[PDB]
Amino acid sequence: KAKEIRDLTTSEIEEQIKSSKEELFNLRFQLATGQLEETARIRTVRKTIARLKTVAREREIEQSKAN
RNA sequence: UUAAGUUAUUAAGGGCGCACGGUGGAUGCCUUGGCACUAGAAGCCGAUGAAGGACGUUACUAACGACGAUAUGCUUUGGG
Repeated sequence: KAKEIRDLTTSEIEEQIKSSKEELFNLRFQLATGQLEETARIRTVRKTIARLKTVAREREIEQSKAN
């Protein structure tokens, strides 16, 4: 997904982080009430959030060198 | 039959020999860990926050290892 992410503009990435965090919140609420049954999604969403943050930090590092 | 005489039999328990069990962890065989050295690098980090820690992180989580709210891991260049 790292190559797909690099196509997004910097404002799309923020919106995507904001949606993945909400999606992860809902899964943790479902797990606690005992009705989830698909526990493999929690790790997937966490890894996507980590990738988005990595690509976002890359651009901010890179532009400061050019500036 | 009566006298006189001699010598037998018991094992409550014990002793010795033998057979068969239990307890215990010596002996033999073994090695995951150690000990003494040789050759070649190197030796000491820190206010750009150290050495050493505390708390946390896995779907289910007590301890040790790994990691730090990007947490039982993220990106990239090579190998396979």
